[PDB]
Amino acid sequence: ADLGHQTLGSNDGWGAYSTGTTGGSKASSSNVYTVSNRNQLVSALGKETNTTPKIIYIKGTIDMNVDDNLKPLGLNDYKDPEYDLDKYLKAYDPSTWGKKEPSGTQEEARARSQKNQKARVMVDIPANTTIVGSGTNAKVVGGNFQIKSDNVIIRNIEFQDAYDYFPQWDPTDGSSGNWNSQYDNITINGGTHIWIDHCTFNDGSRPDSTSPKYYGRKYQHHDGQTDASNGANYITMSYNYYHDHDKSSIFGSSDSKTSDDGKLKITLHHNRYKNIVQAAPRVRFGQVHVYNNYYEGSTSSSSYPFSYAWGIGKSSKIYAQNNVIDVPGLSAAKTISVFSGGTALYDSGTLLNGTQINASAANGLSSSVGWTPSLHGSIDASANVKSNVINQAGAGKLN
Ligand SMILES: O=C(O)[C@H]1O[C@H](O[C@@H]2[C@H](O)[C@@H](O)[C@@H](O[C@@H]3[C@H](O)[C@@H](O)[C@@H](O)O[C@@H]3C(=O)O)O[C@@H]2C(=O)O)[C@H](O)[C@@H](O)[C@H]1O
Ligand SMILES: [Ca+2]
Ligand SMILES: [Ca+2]
Ligand SMILES: [Ca+2]
Repeated sequence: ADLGHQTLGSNDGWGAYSTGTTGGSKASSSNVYTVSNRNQLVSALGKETNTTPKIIYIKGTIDMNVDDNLKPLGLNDYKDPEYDLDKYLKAYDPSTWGKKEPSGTQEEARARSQKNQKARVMVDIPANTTIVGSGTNAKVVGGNFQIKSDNVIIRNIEFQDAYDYFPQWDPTDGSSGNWNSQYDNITINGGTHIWIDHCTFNDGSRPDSTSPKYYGRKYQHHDGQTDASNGANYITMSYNYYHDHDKSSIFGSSDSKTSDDGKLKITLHHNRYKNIVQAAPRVRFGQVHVYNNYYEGSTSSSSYPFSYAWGIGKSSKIYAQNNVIDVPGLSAAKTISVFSGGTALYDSGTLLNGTQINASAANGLSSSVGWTPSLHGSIDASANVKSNVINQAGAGKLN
């Protein structure tokens, strides 16, 4: 079968659980689309009621920041009449505003502006849908696919630059504050039975090295690459190439969201993370199988410096096997970041700079996460992960 009609293998990660992930493989003839612009993509997807099995082939580049006539849209097109970046910056400067939450005219105008862009860039994927790239050059630019539904396959697409014209300032996000933006390449918001395979995720033409710092903090226009939230469950992400991006994959969006416990069952395998800063993945609560992934970067990089690979967040249950991390000078301990509530990590065969390490022991974590994955394909020897992943991960490696 071609990529449009292929289903997730019956053993291929958490996505294969129960009813499995078949996406739109069973689509009848009038439910197979080929789309080459935003108008065509939106028409094909339809609304949440569009639950028939459907296949969507993406041909070439789909820019999501466009109007109904496909004319490109920018900051000034989206901007609320009351919003002004200079006045936003002056309103909320820590020096005069302090550390209280931005409120009042400029923040309300920014929030309205942000909703104006969201209306164009964010698109919901309905149940029983396969979206695949035709050829080696299928691209989604500026777009945020949201999956709240069940049974969705996304393959062979390069997602670039999910860009927010209206980052919000948070003075109490960390000790010196942070700017936060809204758009991921893919947001799994309570979505279930999902396969993301052979995709590429990057910051396109506008990497973070092109944004200034305001209040000493990067004016961050991006958010996640593949995020999973609000009871998202039964997901396989395989052979994807994540590169040149800050916060990659946050699974579980809140320590308060205790309903995520027993959910966020996600398998990550054969993914490449090159020049990714953090959250690869960052996990709260979930039983996440992480195997045969390759991580490569530099702590001294001026564009996207490596901070950590795995985020051991509150009640996380990461099961890691034969992953390979190549970050010069990095200690075994610093491969991961442990957050409050995170006490356990299973990792075997972890290679750091060619040397076998124990990331869990190096961080005083428990070695048991209370589960062992039964749904997985063949496990590569760590010795072969770098070659296999570089050669195979990402869009355009199949077509
Ligand atoms: O699903 C989301 O995108 C999620 O994003 C925010 O949260 C994440 C993370 O869950 C938060 O803990 C927070 O991260 C911390 C710092 O802000 C960040 O600079 C870095 O140091 O990591 C910290 C951490 O891992 O805890 O912010 C994250 C982010 O900016 O994406 C939203 O707060 C959350 O509501 C949700 O949208
Ligand atoms: Ca943040
Ligand atoms: Ca975020
Ligand atoms: Ca997000």
